[PDB]
Amino acid sequence: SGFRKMAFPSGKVEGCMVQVTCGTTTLNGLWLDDVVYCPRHVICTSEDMLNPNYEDLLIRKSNHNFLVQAGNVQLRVIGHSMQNCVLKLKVDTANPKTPKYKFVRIQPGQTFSVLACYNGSPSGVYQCAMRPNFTIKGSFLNGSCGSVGFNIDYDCVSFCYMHHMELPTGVHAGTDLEGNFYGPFVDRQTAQAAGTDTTITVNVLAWLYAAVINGDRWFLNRFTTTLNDFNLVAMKYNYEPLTQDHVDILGPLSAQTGIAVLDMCASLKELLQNGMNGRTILGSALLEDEFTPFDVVRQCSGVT
Amino acid sequence: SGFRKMAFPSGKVEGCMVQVTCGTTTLNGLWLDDVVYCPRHVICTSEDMLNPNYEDLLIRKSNHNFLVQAGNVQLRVIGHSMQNCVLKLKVDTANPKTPKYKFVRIQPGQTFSVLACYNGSPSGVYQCAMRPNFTIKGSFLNGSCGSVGFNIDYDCVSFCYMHHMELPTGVHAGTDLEGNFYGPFVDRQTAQAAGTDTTITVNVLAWLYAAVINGDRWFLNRFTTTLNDFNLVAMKYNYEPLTQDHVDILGPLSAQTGIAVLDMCASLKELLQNGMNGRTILGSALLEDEFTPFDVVRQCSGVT
Ligand SMILES: COc1ccccc1OCCNC(=O)c1cc(=O)[nH]c2cc(F)ccc12
Ligand SMILES: COc1ccccc1OCCNC(=O)c1cc(=O)[nH]c2cc(F)ccc12
Repeated sequence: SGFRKMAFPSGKVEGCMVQVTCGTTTLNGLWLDDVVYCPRHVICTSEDMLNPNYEDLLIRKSNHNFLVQAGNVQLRVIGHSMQNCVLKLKVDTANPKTPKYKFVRIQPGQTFSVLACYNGSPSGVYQCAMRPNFTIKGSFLNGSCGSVGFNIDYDCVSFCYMHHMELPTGVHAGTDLEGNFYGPFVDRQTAQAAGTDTTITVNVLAWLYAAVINGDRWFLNRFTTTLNDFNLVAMKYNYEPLTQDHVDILGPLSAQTGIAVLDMCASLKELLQNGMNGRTILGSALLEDEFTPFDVVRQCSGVT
Repeated sequence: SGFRKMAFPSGKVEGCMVQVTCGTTTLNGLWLDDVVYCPRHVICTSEDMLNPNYEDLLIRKSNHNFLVQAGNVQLRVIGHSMQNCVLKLKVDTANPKTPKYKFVRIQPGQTFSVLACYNGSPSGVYQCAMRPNFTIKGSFLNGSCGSVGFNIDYDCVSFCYMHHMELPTGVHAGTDLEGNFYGPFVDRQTAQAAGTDTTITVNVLAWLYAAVINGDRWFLNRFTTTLNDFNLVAMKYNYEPLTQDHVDILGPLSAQTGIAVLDMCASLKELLQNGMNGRTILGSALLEDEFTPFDVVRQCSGVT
């Protein structure tokens, strides 16, 4: 029993973190096989970040300008290339600690663990969600760039995120491991609109199921609703519209608790309309949306 | 910017987790040097747990009865001993992955990361606090016993907790690494009163400083208070009394923000008396007490 914002064990990712320096800028890199991946803004200076011409800045750089250090050992750089907003530095040694891995592009609403790093050294690990507007509400300071987001299935690490920047609004933006930004963001020091965010409805419902499994059931009511009625409430409260695909993913949790998905929607509807009345659910005084149905089943079953 | 319930990177601890089986019971063990530490209830059967006579149960066991497996390799057990509520199984091989480590007994109110494990395999990592009543509000299922709590300073892992049980109330109890339980708990399947818990006042104030550092400042007011006045409010709301030692630990955060400790106490006083009025602080709709002043400075400075 109990429910926590649990991150994946970061061990397999820690063994991949390196420091990358180019000129005066130092950030984090990800060493997998004989390649080191890092944000391309490592080649910029303060005067450049306002509107950098990355093709031009990279042309002034040579392999010997990218200093890559894995703990205390120096890696020899034998190739460099820019793919989208990431740099790929080919090194002469394959990382002996490379786990089985995949590069995946996550969907908005999905979750992942972040291993915050500074100067190539892991500082901490936390779980978060990719917001519907493609931002992440992370915890990152100066030098955190290049820290990565990932999920772990059995022995395989799926890397889904690399950290690039903090928007003026204090929210975070980054890319997949092929250097494509999530959302409309560009790696430039400019005002960037993160559009309207919404609450991840399927995750809130999954968390309500987790609450019931753990004994918090005060919010369960005598009502039911329909997808149409519920979605009118979802619209009013800036919640993502619930689809039959979301109901289908909630199937196993509906089966485990015996609470029909639409009945749980009616509990959520009453909580949106009346609030919590000073009560809590799983130690929270608000509706939590950072746990997917998969996360709930994983935590409630003990998948290692 | 941003503030997250950040756990330490679990890598150094993952390399220590093993599976320990005795008879029909399997749980987790901690392999450090040539010793494996695990909860002594691994030697019990269902009929025993109601009131086990551990001295007697252990006498029926021999070294060859404790099956210890580190991933896929079997460890040879050459000695066994019970120290308080832990068993120490001496093995013939020192763990090659043993990090620099200490065994520490944490104080109530302090925090640590937990690496939840099942069958000797890490499933997830989360940060938590040792409650003032010596329980932890963890996330643990069947087979989680032997999972450990720890803090990391530089390259040194300080182990402070080993998981033993879930009380009928759904809260968690365990020992230090010398097998002494935190609190009045015994490793018996019986009703056990976890006394009155309180909110960790110094941690709430530390979290209010973290909020100010990150831009959430709506709760700052034109008032001040005294330790005496504040403690009358703390008493009424089941908060730990604030002492000059707590004020002293908040010194650096008071210096960084320029907000006097007693002025922050007056903000906390108004929040206790008026509530949040439907607002949030650092994404929370309640007063968070799982971040120490040390945690706040660490996260806000980037200590790796
Ligand atoms: C506006 O800056 C950039 C824009 C596009 C691309 C790159 C940009 O910065 C590169 C450096 N960034 C960091 O090291 C950084 C990341 C972060 O998430 N939080 C921070 C908090 C701080 F107080 C200071 C810095 C950071
Ligand atoms: C009452 O049990 C004991 C009492 C004293 C000592 C040991 C006791 O149990 C030993 C086994 N315990 C677990 O594996 C366990 C731990 C936990 O934190 N959550 C759980 C949730 C479950 F649904 C089932 C089991 C657990």
